[PDB]
Amino acid sequence: PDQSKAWNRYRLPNTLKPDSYRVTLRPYLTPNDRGLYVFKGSSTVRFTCKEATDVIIIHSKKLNYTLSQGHRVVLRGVGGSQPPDIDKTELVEPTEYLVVHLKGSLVKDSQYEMDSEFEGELADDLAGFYRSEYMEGNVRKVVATTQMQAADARKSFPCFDEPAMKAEFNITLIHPKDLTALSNMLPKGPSTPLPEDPNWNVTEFHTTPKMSTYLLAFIVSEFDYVEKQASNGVLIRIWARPSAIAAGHGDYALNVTGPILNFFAGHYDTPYPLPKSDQIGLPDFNAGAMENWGLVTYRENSLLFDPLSSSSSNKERVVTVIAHELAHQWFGNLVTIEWWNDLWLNEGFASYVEYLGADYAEPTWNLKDLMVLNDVYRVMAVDALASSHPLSTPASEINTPAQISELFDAISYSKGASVLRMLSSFLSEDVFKQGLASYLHTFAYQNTIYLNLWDHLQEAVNNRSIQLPTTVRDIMNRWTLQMGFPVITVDTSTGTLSQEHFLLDPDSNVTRPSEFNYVWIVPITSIRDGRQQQDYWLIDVRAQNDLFSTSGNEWVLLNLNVTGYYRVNYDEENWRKIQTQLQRDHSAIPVINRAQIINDAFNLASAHKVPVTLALNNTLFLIEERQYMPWEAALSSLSYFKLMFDRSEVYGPMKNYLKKQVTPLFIHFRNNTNNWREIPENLMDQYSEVNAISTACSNGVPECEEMVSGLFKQWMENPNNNPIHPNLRSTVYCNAIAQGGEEEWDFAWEQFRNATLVNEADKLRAALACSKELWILNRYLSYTLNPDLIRKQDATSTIISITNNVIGQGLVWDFVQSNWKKLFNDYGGGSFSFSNLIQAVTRRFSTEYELQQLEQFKKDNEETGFGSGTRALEQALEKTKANIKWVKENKEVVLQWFTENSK
Amino acid sequence: PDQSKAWNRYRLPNTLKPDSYRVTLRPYLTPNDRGLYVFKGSSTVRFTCKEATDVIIIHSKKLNYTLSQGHRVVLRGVGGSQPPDIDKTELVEPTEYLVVHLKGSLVKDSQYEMDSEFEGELADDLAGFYRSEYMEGNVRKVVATTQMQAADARKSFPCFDEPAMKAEFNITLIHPKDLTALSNMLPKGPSTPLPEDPNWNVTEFHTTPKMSTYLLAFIVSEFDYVEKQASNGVLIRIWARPSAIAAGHGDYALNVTGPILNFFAGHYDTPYPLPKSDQIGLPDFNAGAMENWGLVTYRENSLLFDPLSSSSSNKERVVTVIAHELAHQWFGNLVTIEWWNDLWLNEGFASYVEYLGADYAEPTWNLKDLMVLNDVYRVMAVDALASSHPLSTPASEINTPAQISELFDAISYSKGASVLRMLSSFLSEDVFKQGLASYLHTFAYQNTIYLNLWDHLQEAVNNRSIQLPTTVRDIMNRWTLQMGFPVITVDTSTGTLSQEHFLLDPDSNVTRPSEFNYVWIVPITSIRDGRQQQDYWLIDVRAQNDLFSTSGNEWVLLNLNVTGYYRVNYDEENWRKIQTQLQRDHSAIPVINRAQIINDAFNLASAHKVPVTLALNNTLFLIEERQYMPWEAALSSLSYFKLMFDRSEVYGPMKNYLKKQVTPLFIHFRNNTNNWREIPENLMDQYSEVNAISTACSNGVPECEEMVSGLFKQWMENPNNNPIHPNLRSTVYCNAIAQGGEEEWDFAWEQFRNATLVNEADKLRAALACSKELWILNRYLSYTLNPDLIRKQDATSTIISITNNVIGQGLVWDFVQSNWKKLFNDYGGGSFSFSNLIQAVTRRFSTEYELQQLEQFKKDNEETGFGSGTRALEQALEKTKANIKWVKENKEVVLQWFTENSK
Ligand SMILES: *[C@@H]1O[C@H](CO)[C@@H](O[C@@H]2O[C@H](CO)[C@@H](O[C@@H]3O[C@H](CO)[C@@H](O)[C@H](O)[C@@H]3O)[C@H](O)[C@H]2NC(C)=O)[C@H](O)[C@H]1NC(C)=O
Ligand SMILES: *[C@@H]1O[C@H](CO)[C@@H](O[C@@H]2O[C@H](CO)[C@@H](O[C@@H]3O[C@H](CO)[C@@H](O)[C@H](O)[C@@H]3O)[C@H](O)[C@H]2NC(C)=O)[C@H](O)[C@H]1NC(C)=O
Ligand SMILES: CC(C)C[C@H](NC(=O)[C@@H](O)[C@H](N)Cc1ccccc1)C(=O)O
Ligand SMILES: CC(C)C[C@H](NC(=O)[C@@H](O)[C@H](N)Cc1ccccc1)C(=O)O
Ligand SMILES: *[C@@H]1O[C@H](CO)[C@@H](O)[C@H](O)[C@H]1NC(C)=O
Ligand SMILES: *[C@@H]1O[C@H](CO)[C@@H](O)[C@H](O)[C@H]1NC(C)=O
Ligand SMILES: *[C@@H]1O[C@H](CO)[C@@H](O)[C@H](O)[C@H]1NC(C)=O
Ligand SMILES: *[C@@H]1O[C@H](CO)[C@@H](O)[C@H](O)[C@H]1NC(C)=O
Ligand SMILES: *[C@@H]1O[C@H](CO)[C@@H](O)[C@H](O)[C@H]1NC(C)=O
Ligand SMILES: *[C@@H]1O[C@H](CO)[C@@H](O)[C@H](O)[C@H]1NC(C)=O
Ligand SMILES: *[C@@H]1O[C@H](CO)[C@@H](O)[C@H](O)[C@H]1NC(C)=O
Ligand SMILES: *[C@@H]1O[C@H](CO)[C@@H](O)[C@H](O)[C@H]1NC(C)=O
Ligand SMILES: [Zn+2]
Ligand SMILES: [Zn+2]
Repeated sequence: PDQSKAWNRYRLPNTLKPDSYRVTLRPYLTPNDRGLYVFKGSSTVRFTCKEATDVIIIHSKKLNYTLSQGHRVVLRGVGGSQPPDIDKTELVEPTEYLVVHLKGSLVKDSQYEMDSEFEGELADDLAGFYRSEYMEGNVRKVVATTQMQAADARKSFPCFDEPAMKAEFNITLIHPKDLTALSNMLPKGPSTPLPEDPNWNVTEFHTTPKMSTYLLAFIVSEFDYVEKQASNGVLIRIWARPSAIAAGHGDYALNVTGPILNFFAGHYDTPYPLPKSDQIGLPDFNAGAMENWGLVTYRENSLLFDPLSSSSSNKERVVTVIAHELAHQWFGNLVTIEWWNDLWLNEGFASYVEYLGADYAEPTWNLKDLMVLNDVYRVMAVDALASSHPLSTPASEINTPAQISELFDAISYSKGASVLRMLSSFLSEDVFKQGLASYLHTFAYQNTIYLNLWDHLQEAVNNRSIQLPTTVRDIMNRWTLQMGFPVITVDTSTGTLSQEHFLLDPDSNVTRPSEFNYVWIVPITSIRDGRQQQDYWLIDVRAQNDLFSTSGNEWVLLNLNVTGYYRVNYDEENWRKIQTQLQRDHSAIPVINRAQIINDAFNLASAHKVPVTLALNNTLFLIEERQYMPWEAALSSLSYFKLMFDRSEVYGPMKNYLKKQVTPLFIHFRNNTNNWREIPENLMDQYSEVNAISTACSNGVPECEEMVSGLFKQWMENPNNNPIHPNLRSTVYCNAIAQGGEEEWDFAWEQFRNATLVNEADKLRAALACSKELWILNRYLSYTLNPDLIRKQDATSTIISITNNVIGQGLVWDFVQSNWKKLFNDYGGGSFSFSNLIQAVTRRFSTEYELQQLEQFKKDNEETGFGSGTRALEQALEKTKANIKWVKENKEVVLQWFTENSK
Repeated sequence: PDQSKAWNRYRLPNTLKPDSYRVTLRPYLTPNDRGLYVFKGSSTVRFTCKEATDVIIIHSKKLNYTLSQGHRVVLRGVGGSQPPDIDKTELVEPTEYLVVHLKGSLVKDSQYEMDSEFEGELADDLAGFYRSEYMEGNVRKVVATTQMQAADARKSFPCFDEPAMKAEFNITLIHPKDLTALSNMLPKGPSTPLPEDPNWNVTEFHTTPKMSTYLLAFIVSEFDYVEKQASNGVLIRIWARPSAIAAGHGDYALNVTGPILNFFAGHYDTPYPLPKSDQIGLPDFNAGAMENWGLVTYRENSLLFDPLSSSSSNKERVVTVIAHELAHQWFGNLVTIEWWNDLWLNEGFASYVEYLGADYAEPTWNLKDLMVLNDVYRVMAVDALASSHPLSTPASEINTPAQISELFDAISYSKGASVLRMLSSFLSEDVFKQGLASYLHTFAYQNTIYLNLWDHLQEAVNNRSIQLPTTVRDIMNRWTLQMGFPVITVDTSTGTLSQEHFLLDPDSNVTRPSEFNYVWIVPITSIRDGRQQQDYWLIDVRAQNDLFSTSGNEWVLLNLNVTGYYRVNYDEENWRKIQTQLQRDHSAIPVINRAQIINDAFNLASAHKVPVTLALNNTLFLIEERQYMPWEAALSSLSYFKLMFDRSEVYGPMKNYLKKQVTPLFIHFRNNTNNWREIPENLMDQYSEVNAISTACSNGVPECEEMVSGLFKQWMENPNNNPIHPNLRSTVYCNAIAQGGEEEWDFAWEQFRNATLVNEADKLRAALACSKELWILNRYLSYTLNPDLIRKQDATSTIISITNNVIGQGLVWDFVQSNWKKLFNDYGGGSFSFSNLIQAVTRRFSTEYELQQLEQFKKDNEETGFGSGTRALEQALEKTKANIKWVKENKEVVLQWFTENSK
């Protein structure tokens, strides 16, 4: 399309800026004659002309307009302005605009109003204003609900749909008189009967604060709720299907929501300004949750909790997701990104601050620690590629909804959180939260870029007379504007340190230039024989300091508790001292640093910076490790080995090794739990237990295989009296299905179809993918695609579980190659992303044959395009090339190591 | 290359014709300095010039010449002829010629001699003069041995290497004095010491009869033998490695060989003319056996037999292969094909006549009957394709060694045998063998084409005043010169019959024209309610006769005992009467016709001539069938269903159905064998038992799974006291490995590596491919390629066993696509063929995705070419296209049928 025309460009003009809107929406929750569920609406937007223009460009997606006064819209003056007549309108589909061509130009610094009347489908597509469905007995319940993030508000009413186009919104919902209407604000006065039809109520809501379009929510349902006024006076309600509320499954959410909201208000010295915060769980929802201001939406598995059937991991998911959503009330809603390229200002903050909130609510769980695994190490895998991207991408590169959706990724979330964790560490949280309070106060009801944050943190540093090697901006720009992270290499003979950009493939091509030269300013903490030393700042590529020199028996480790976003290598002598320490008394090294030593060495090995046997040697001590984290870090790093080797001669010896390493831990838990009758008191110990069972069974410990098959058989014999503790269900179900046959599978499928608890359905859905029978996986694949059997929101998640199974690899890859066009249409756009699927189906690739298929897949589908999976495909090509070389270099030494160390 | 030059054309000129040869060969059975095993030789060929020519074109492959008198060869006169001087010689590699360019022309009807001195590698390539190796303790034994068929005599000495170039051969072998030299004939006088080195003996053999080059054999070994003069005065010796002979493992061969030789000499009224017939078993051999005149070579599994460890199936293999080889002494050696396009004159005859000989030796086994399964139904699968070929291909189409090798296929062997079985049936064997005696007498020491056979059968018909609807030639040309076979469709309402060319795909393109219009002259036998009717000849496309009309309860079946090479369809009413008969008393229908009803209906269903449920309904009675053959025919037809469905939702219900159908038979055998302590007396009942066990275990009968895993465990606990009867070992080993894990696999691999019995090694080698673990199949694939672990002769056989496993499908197909060039070099030419591998890896293909891979595989390797697998690839493309359509048309009805009938 002609790029010279503004209506063919993806960013809105700067010529017009909205002030406020009124919107009336009326969903029809029964099908029409055509069998369509529809909504009808109207809107008036009041806006200011900032520069003279003869066109109104406004977003509109899948809306049909009712003609009024001869055109798609009516344009009126405000405060005496006299707008031109409308010539014609057009709908421009690629850029998603309604374009109003005028017979003259609007006047600079004048206001106007535009009125529209429209209709859209209330589709089951989880996007915009859409329908969710559930059964209560044999009665079909239909719910009208919304998901605007990022660019779907325009699919519900015409609007200037970019996050810096903030406005007040005056919402009216027209709905069946028996159903409750909900929105961001509370109702304004009473609901009144619709004049034309008293079977409907008209419910107007109070005006919203100035806010972004992507945060609006409109819901019509017959949900029930529980409620409690929080200690800061805000009303909290937890809303869900009536049976869930009556069963008490909203009670845990009610226990934690208000207290976390009040905690954040205190911690950041910034009140929550709205009269209420509703939490609502939807049967059909395409994310964990969404932070709509005043009406936070959740999938059921992230909000509801059944103390008798949900696991401790499920409970942890509920409190952390609630905390993340509530964090956004400050970081996202009150203060909002200027544009999506800086998404981490919303998502990095919510991902970090969620742990502070969850830790407040559950102080005995020690959750803050899990950031090392869930954030730092999660994102370092992709951030070690040449095809990663900076935390803050240049704004001019992010234009289309696909490019926007793509940024909701491990960089924006987990690297955002890691960099904030690092910053808080070197500033102290007291100084950090002081700068944040200032940031929030200054930019309340406005939009920010990354520089605005640094300015306010600088203000706090300057007030506290904190001395840093340079300004906050210059330290943090290194971590924000260029991709990747450094490996810091220590020579303990001389006390020298040096840094370089860590790349998993040495022979990979960094094409994105950095004005920072891939050199960082790095805060370095360290310990010497377990005692913390003075902090150090590495400002250059290399330095020397006696802090890093050792003699005699001494060892040093850098990055205490992995507060910093960097990996560490040492000379081989220091590594040997570390390995000696792990054999002598592993408890002398902080638990997070035991995870670090394992995870760093495996990644260093991939990068050819240490021999692979060094990384494998670092797992030897695990035979007597009882802590969750070091085991989890090892299993996560060895996941790569499984992906590379589970179709090869190396796999037997690998499984033999893991069997040996985990057996004493499995036996410890068997004894300590009084033969699986009890679960450990401590949360991390509960997680350690689950990992010991999972690892024991996956790798062939016979006592584990007997245990899980026995428990599952006992359940089959007593379907309504499940004997398996909730914590153990995922792993018992998966391993019992893997060990069993068609009869176990069919039992679990019927339990899934009949499930009344979402946490229970989820565990079964994953377990069913554990079948070793190809014909069963093929049949299951066909079910994942049938929305009457597996909810559309769960289709790609289940397909990923199938491809993770070694027997499902060929099946799913061939399926994806053969069906890309149709798949892309159904689960690749709108509220959906195919990024996770591309990543999962390709991560085993380690052969030229598979690389050629992947290259051909790219070529064959270049025209369809890959939308929000574009970068995942580039990353898959890079990783596959690295994998071919790594397998060639490592397969013999790894086979020999596992063989020689598993006996 | 320039096609105008005779040395660039594949067929020899007709200008020169050999009379006799002397050849001296000296193998060196220890490596030289270069590490090469070599042979050195000399030859003189005496030949007649038939038309004046200035070039001698003679075959030569991988031979290096020692210059003599200034050139590669010396040309001398005979009987006063005066040959021109040699200008120069060249070796032309594609056509495999030594080309001797002369300074003038040879004279028509004059004789000449050409002398050569040469050297070749005694390679481990199983072709020409090659080396075989075995260990006796820690001593490496090296054997020089030969395989000339079809076009490798030229790889041992220069010769006019085409089968109609018959000559006498005077062989001398120079060999270590301690080793025995063997050839076609007996030694001529004593062995004498080599003058230059008395550590070697020189052994000259008597002149051969006039014979073809592909039948020559030269062997040097320290084998031992057992011997017996046969009743026709011919000396028989069975030669093998000393340990096998001492163990008595040559004894069964000695029991059967002479008696079968004498039987054939009597039956065909034609003496075997040579003084001896040696049978020799080689450790390295690329076929079942080879019929060299006077020195028949065998792989060990086809000649040796251990009564304490070989199965009844193994014993049947030995007698039938010996019988096949001995049949060739008449059909192939005494009388020889003019050219390879008429190969069935050798191979069709040996494949049919083998049963007559084996039945003579083992009259209680009823083997002749197995022709229906092993010949008729084996070949009808490929002969129903548009890409099949006639029994007698036009001679001008068969030129290269690849094209020749390709003809050693189910058409030349099994269709050849089926057509001869049909001919014998309509003539009577008395009249058949009378015409054959005449054929053999007339063409002894000469070469024939298919017309020569008809002429001699006609002579017998005319002598006996047999009346046929036309001449033997005109009846049999229909079965010989066009591909395929008819389906005869009966309308029992009206007594009408009609025929059409049977094509598995209706939408497949027959491109090879037939001067016979794909119309046959068909001898039709029939039964009515079990009573045989008068015979009928269908000479036209349609006819009417009251023989084929029924009324009331009567049924008719055509093709009693399937003597004729045709399929039969009926109107649905007659089919229903047949199905009623099978429910009432299945024994009222001859056993071979129970197999026919099943096999025909399944093939008819594929061809869209009956509904698939009709073919499935024909298997219902199997629940009370105890006979081997109908079960085997059903399992063979349902193999297709397994290939189409074992990666689909249909597979569960299919296995459930087979489980139901086989359980009573399995329980019958469990009881009748006194819990597997005994085996049945009757051979077919022994085979029925094995099939019941195999089918029960494959489809999940729990008593079977427990039985096999129990027996295998008992063996592991007592390795030197195997508790599994030899008949049961293949199926017990495979199913125990499938049910087990790494420990069962490793035990069987060590048993394989340590095997001293070839029959035992073979069963283990197949069983190891039954692992359900992808990593284990991948590791095993790597072993198949290592000649130190699996003998080169067994590499592709083992790869085929892996691809037959559903879990091995993707593995092997991806391997074949990725490694075609190297694979083609190693196992695709010379004595090797890749035809079986192409057929096996592609037979599951039923998707557009797989078709596209196959088409791309063809394109990608068009330049490498596909040699003797060319037609198998064309057939795979045709079948894959048919399979995609068949699965689409049948998957729902088949799923429903198996589901509704398995309960
Ligand atoms: C959404 O609802 C809000 C709140 O009711 C509306 O804001 C109100 O708008 C009216 C009319 O513009 C304001 O009164 C006027 O103020 C202007 C100054 O701009 C003055 O010149 C006029 O004489 C008149 O008094 C009123 O103050 C304002 N209320 C608040 C609390 O801001 C808003 O107009 C609605 N937007 C739409 C598109 O319906
Ligand atoms: C292979 O060995 C055979 C058998 O020893 C050789 O056949 C013999 O060849 C000689 C010499 O040609 C024959 O004698 C001659 O016969 C011709 C008639 O063609 C006559 O004109 C001469 O006066 C002379 O007597 C001899 O009959 C023949 N023996 C037999 C049994 O056929 C043959 O030559 C050898 N071939 C080679 C290439 O060494
Ligand atoms: C627990 C949280 C991860 C839940 C919630 N998640 C999200 O907002 C993302 O998953 C987004 N739903 C991802 C996305 C954006 C645009 C188009 C398609 C998909 C959030 O608050 O960030
Ligand atoms: C029991 C018999 C099948 C044994 C024996 N078989 C054969 O001769 C064939 O298998 C041939 N060995 C096939 C062949 C021919 C040319 C090049 C490569 C392979 C035979 O006598 O026909
Ligand atoms: C919008 O109009 C299109 C084109 O006529 C029609 O197909 C579609 O159903 C309409 N949408 C609704 C919700 O009525
Ligand atoms: C919520 O808190 C109440 C009161 O402390 C407690 O009894 C209940 O167990 C809590 N619910 C959950 C799910 O922890
Ligand atoms: C810094 O101190 C000034 C002067 O007291 C105060 O007004 C401001 O709020 C402080 N800023 C921060 C970020 O603490
Ligand atoms: C791993 O440990 C083994 C055994 O102690 C040792 O021989 C080897 O050197 C270690 N690997 C490295 C890279 O240090
Ligand atoms: C034949 O000559 C070629 C070319 O010199 C040589 O490489 C090969 O080894 C020779 N073959 C034998 C058996 O000596
Ligand atoms: C060969 O025949 C002898 C004598 O009849 C018999 O004892 C022996 O069992 C036979 N060998 C085999 C393997 O059948
Ligand atoms: C046919 O009969 C003639 C005359 O007796 C006889 O010479 C010839 O051998 C016979 N041919 C056949 C094929 O039986
Ligand atoms: C197969 O048998 C079923 C059940 O008797 C019958 O309903 C069906 O018609 C049969 N199929 C055919 C093709 O006759
Ligand atoms: Zn978020
Ligand atoms: Zn043969």
